[PDB]
Amino acid sequence: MKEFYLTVEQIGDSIFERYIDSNGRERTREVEYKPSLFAHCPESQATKYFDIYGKPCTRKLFANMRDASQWIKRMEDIGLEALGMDDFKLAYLSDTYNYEIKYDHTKIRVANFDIEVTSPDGFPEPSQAKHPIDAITHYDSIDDRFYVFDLLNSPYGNVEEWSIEIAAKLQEQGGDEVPSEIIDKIIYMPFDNEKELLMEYLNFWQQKTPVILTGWNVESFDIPYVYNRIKNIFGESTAKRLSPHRKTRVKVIENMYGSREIITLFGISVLDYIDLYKKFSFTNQPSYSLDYISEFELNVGKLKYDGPISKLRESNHQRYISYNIIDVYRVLQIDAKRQFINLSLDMGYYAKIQIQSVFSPIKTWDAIIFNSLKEQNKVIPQGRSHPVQPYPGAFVKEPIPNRYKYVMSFDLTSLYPSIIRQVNISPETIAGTFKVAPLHDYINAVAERPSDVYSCSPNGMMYYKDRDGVVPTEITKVFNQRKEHKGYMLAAQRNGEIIKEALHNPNLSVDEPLDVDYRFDFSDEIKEKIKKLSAKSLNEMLFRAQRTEVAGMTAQINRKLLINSLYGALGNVWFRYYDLRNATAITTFGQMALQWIERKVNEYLNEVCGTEGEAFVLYGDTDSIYVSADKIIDKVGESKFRDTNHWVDFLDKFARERMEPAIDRGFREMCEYMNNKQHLMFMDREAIAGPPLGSKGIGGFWTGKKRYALNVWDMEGTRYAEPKLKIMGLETQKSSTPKAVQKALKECIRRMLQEGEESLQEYFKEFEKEFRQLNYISIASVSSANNIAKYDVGGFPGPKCPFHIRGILTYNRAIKGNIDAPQVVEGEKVYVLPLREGNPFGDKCIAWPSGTEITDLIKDDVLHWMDYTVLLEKTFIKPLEGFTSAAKLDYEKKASLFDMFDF
Ligand SMILES: Nc1nc2c(ncn2[C@@H]2O[C@H](COP(=O)(O)O)[C@@H](O)[C@H]2O)c(=O)[nH]1
Repeated sequence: MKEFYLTVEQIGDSIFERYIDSNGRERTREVEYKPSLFAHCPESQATKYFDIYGKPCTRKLFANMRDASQWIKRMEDIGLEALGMDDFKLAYLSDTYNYEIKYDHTKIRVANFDIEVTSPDGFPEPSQAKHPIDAITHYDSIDDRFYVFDLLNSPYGNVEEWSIEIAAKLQEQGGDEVPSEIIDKIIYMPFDNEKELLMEYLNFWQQKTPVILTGWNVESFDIPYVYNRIKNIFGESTAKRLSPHRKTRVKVIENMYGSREIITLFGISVLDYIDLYKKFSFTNQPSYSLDYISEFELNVGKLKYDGPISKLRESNHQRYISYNIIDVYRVLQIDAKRQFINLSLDMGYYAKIQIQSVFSPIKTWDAIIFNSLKEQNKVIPQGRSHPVQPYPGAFVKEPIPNRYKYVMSFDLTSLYPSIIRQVNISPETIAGTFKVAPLHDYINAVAERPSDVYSCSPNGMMYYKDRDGVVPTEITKVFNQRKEHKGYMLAAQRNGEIIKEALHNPNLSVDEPLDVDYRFDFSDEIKEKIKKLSAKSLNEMLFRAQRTEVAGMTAQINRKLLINSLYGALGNVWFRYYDLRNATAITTFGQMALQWIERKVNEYLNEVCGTEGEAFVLYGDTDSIYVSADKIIDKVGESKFRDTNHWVDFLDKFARERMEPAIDRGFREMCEYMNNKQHLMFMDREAIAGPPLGSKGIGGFWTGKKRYALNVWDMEGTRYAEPKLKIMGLETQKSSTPKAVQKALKECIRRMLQEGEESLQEYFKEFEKEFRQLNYISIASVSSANNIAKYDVGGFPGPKCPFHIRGILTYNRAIKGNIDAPQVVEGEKVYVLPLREGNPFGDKCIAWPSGTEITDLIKDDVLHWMDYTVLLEKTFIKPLEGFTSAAKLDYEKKASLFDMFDF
């Protein structure tokens, strides 16, 4: 096995790298890199090494690493361009792993942890670590074990040990429900005092120094804390030991925040899972609380409990510890069905960057490219700083607030990267410039066609249609690769079927599984020798096909990500290959392509229906368009259908048959008009929506930009049993709306889209009546005290006070007769409730810690003085009104003269 690295780091004039050797052993190296740089030489040179612009370069070998840093500084000062990879780590890696990679993973020490601390006020400061760490869970990927560090004695109450068996019991058995398979994994360890707890943990670390490091919110909390705490009581001199190279760097951040430090641990690759998820989930979420995610992601949730989180140890150490183990597991479980860490491995291993650098598109891509060129003796530019310049972005049509029964949408595949490829946009393919007319004129083909030999953008640009641009040819490769791997992933799957089937008519003695590539399909030759196999040789044979199917796809996905992040790096100033023009070129082209096809579509359609100027294109956003089908349907009469579904196929066919070919054919025009290099602008149908047929429902309706809801039957061809609801921007998600109301509005909406006014009305009446009898929490509002709590503290209020913060002060004011039981409110997430007129608390609203009940000393008073109507209105009716207005509907039946009569 050809080795591979784990981590790299530059300290002084040397590279420090933990890597696995030939026979899988974690070793440490200190190499004094002799980095080489470049400078432009006069034409009359015997050289290879030419930049992306052709100009010749000569190599400059440095001997000593900081010499090169000096050198660079120098050239710049003079005015001379200094070329090459200014980042040496990356230089090293290419230079040392000059081959495709092949990494293991079972040989990579991913440590996953979560620490816990107790505090009167729910949150301690990672910055100063005043409070003792009381619990630490550390799952080790290599050992596949959970190490638990438990603090028996604390000034916040000493406690009893913990029971593995009680942890095992069911909910009703006063048990914690920790899953069996995990139970014999746990390695509990209790401790008297903190000094020992830490001490030991420290030793555990140096003994099993981690490579990747995860957790949930580990980076912003867990890590900074562990770090400081130890520093505080044992001195930084020793805290540094967390670095396998004992080098460390603190760094402060800001915002409303201010002193939010982050410690970079030299030697290890922190990869907070909250980010890891944020970036690759492909699913936009409203909150990132570990509960909510593990709930949607895995259905289960978080260990439920009584009382505030600052009490749980003091009030139920058994569960306190149990919950830690649960948490760490959650993540483990998520990474299993999502493979995020692995993916990270793959990605970084491809590009040859520090793993964490995965988070940065800039670093990632810069590397790739550098490598590509590197093997063709070309030289990369040099990072030039540029000013931030507010260029145009995606196009979003302003919709007409109304109801739209039948609707269907289409998607531009990949867009930005496709555009790049179509126009052949590159820093070194820039041909010229041209007199540019108002964009509007271009999307109408009114403006006169620019260059007769250049690929252009509507902003005035023109690029050569000859030389293949560094960037487009680069993307292309990746885009080819995904096609390649998606291919494999699919082969080992349908090949996986072949094995699963021949296992029912198993065994024909004692044999050997075979040397077969699993990436491609089988061949009758091997399809036969297979029937002849045993349940021992097969099965094992299956594992191999099952594992290559996982690999192939984990690689395929990798590509998908690259492609998406690319525009984001071009649009970024630190990008070595940045250029505002290229940037504005892309975005404006997109901007046009859309409204151009918008025109084309309306054009085509109202001609096919024999109508005039009717605009079907209802809305558009970035890469998608939403057409109105209302007309088409009425044309062939609603009654001519005998089945909700029956229509869907019709629209579907119409799309793929009439529409799509028209679209592409009308898109070709544009390609010639701008006279680009290839066609690449493809759009395919995707959603199809409308009310159930017979149902007096409305299908969909829009409130405004990015604010709409639709009843969907078909999506990208795959049909639905029950209609699904694509809700967008309409606050059924906004974490601020009461959990009760969120389900309530969702229903109203469904009742609108599928049933119609009549249905909606009766519901409104129901939840309205029952509203009063519900649990307060579910109907309370939620916001976060952005700690601007300071900004006011006149002990009392003081103008410009947001309603939010208004209630907080009135809480703390009345909290005065504390008893310690009232959990102090500290700069983070709250509840808030109305409060009728003349209430004895003063002010006219209260708020308290999220996820906590309210201290009985006042709780009942509060409830008594709740302003239900005010509540109802601001939280439920107002957002509701918004919807009804747009859809021309009424949620309250007005006077029918037939009232007063008894039918
Ligand atoms: N081709 C190329 N090599 C670079 C660049 N910056 C640094 N290098 C160094 O050039 C040397 C290798 O060239 P090769 O061995 O492939 O002919 C290595 O020391 C490599 O790290 C760059 O922009 N292009």
